[PDB]
Amino acid sequence: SGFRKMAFPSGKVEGCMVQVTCGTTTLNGLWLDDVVYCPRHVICTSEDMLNPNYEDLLIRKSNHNFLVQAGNVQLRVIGHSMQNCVLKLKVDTANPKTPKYKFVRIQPGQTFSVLACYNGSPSGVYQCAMRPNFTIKGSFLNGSCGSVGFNIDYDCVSFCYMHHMELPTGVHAGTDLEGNFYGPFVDRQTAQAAGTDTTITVNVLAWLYAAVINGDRWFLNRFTTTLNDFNLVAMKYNYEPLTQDHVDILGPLSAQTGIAVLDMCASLKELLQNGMNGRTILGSALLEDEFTPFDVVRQCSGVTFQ
Amino acid sequence: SGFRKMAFPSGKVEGCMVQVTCGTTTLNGLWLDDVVYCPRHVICTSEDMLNPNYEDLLIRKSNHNFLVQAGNVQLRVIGHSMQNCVLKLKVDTANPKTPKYKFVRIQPGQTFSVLACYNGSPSGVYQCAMRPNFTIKGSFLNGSCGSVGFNIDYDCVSFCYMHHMELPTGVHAGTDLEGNFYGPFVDRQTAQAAGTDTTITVNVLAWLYAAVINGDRWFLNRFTTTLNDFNLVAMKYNYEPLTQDHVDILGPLSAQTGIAVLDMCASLKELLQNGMNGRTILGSALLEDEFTPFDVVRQCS
Ligand SMILES: O=C1CCC(=O)N1c1ccc(F)cc1F
Ligand SMILES: [Cl-]
Ligand SMILES: [Cl-]
Ligand code: NA
Ligand code: NA
Repeated sequence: SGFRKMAFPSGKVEGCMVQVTCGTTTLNGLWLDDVVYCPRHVICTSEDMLNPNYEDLLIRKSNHNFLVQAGNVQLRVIGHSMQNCVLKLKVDTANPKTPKYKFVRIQPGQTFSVLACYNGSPSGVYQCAMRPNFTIKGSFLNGSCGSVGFNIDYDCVSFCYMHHMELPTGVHAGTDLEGNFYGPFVDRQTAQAAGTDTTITVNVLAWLYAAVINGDRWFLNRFTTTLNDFNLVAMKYNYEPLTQDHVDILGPLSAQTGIAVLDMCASLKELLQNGMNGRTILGSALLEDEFTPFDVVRQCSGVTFQ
Repeated sequence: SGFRKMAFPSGKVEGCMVQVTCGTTTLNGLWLDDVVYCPRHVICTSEDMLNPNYEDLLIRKSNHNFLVQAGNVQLRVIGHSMQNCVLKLKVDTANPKTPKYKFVRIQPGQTFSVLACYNGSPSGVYQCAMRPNFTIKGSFLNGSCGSVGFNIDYDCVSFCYMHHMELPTGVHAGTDLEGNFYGPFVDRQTAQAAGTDTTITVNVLAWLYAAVINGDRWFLNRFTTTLNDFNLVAMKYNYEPLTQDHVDILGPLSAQTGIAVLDMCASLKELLQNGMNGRTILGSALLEDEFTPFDVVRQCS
C-alpha cells in the first residue's frame, strides 16, 4: 500500500555527470561515450548573455579553454561544436560507465526524473512533469545548469531534459539533449514570461485511480458523462482537453477498478464544481496532476530497473 | 528557486541491493563489505507467522539454505547470525561497490530517502519521514521487505531504516540496521496498530521559513506568542509539542529571514485557525511536515 511521488533510480545517470568550466563559469555536463553535453551558454560572460552571438563566441575558444572534470580526474577535450542550444565537447576517453541510452523529446504532460547537480556532483533527485506551458516546476539553485531529466524503460535511460535557466516566476526552462528548447524561450539574459499554465487532465484522472486503488473512494458517484460535456467543464476550469487517446490509455485502470473514464470524469467534474468539502485524496487537498497513467500502473505493480 | 520533495541520489545504495531467498520466500538484502543484511522473517514459513521462535528456526538452517543473488551472480554464504530482528549473512565476496557508510538510528521527525526494491532490483526512490508514532508513510508492495532508507552526507551513506512490514492502516514499520524496530512493533503477524499520529511541528515551521526564503509572506501576522501558549493551541490540532531544542534548531532560519521563531509560531497558530482561504504555500494547500530544518537549509542554501 501507499502512493508516493517516486523518481527513477538515479545511479545510471550519476555515473555520467561531470563538471564543465569555461572562464569564470562552472556548470554540469553529461558524459556519454566520448562526448560531454552541456548548455551552450557556458561560453558567455554576463554581458555576452545580454545578446549572445554563440557561433562568434565559440570560434575564439580552444579545446583547452574547456576544463572538464569527472570526479577527481580531468578529461581532455579534443573537439568542440554546437547543436542548437547544446555544446558538444569531444573528449579523448569514452565514459566506461555509459549506460544503454537514447535521446528522446517528451510531450507536455509527460513526467521524468531530474538529477539536480552542482559542480558535477549529484545532489538530489525528484520527479517533474513537463507543464502544458513547457516549463517545469523544478528546484534549482545557481550552479545547477546542465542537470538532466530522464526516464528508464527497461535497462535503457531515455534522456529528455537539460536544465538551462529560471524564469521570473521561479519555474524552469531547458532543452532536450539535441538542444531544442521546450517552450518559446531563448538562452539569453532577458525576462521571459511563462504562459498561463493549465492542469493536465489525464494525469489527474490517473491519480484519482491511484487513490481508489489505495482505498480512497469518497469522491466516486453514480454518474457518468460524455467527452464533449466533460471537455466544456475542463475548458471552464483551465484543464487540458481530454482526448479519446487519453481515454484509451486509461483503459487498464478503468478495467481494474470498475470505474470507467467518463465515470471518473463525472467525479472530477463534481470536484471542480464543488471542491473537496474539507476532505483529502491521497493526503492532498489539491488535485495532483504530475502522475501519468503509466506512473500509476508502474507504482501499483512494482516494475524494477536493475 | 523552487521547492521539491527531493531524495538523495540512489546510486550508492543501488550497488548494494541483492536478492535473498530462503525456502519459497524471496526479499531484498543490503550487501556491504562481505555481509548481507536482511529481515530475519525471511526464515519464517506459513506456520511461523504469529509466534515464530527465530532462534529455533535459525539453528535448523545451513549456510547453503540461503540463496543470495547479486545481479546475475550467486554469492556464496559462509556464515550467518541474527542481530535483533536482522539476519547477517556472511558471504565470500566483499561488495566492490560498497560506499563509505554508517548505520544511524533516527528520531521521529527525521527524513530519509527510500529505495524501493523488488527481487534485488531498485524500482524507485522517494522521500519519507519517521512519524511521531514510529511508522513511515511509504509506498511498498509485496516483495519490498529489505528495502532500505538512508541519507547521504558528503559521500557517506547513513543507513537508517530497513523495511519489515505493513500495518493495517496501510503505513509501514521496520528497523534500524542493527535490527531494532522503530516503535513498539514486533516481527509477528499478531494484531498491531499504530498509535494516533500527530503533525511534526518543527518541520512545518521549517517549511514556512522555506516559503519566506522563496519569496512568500502572505501568512505572516503582526503577533507573537509564548512557547507555552503556542503548545497549548497546537496540541488541540494534534500537532507535536515544540521544545526548546526545536526553537534552538530553528535559529539559523530565523536569522536568515529576520522572522523570530515565536513570531513564526504565531503565524502557524493563525493558519491552523483560518485555513489557507484558497491560497497555497510552496504549491500546497495543506501544511507540509516532512521537511526538516536541515532539509530546508540544504535545499534553499
Ligand atoms: O535571465 C533570465 C533568463 C530567463 C529569464 O526570464 N531571466 C530573467 C531575467 C531578469 C529577471 F529579473 C529574472 C529572470 F528570471
Ligand atoms: Cl449519469
Ligand atoms: Cl495539498
Ligand atoms: Na461517476
Ligand atoms: Na541488485
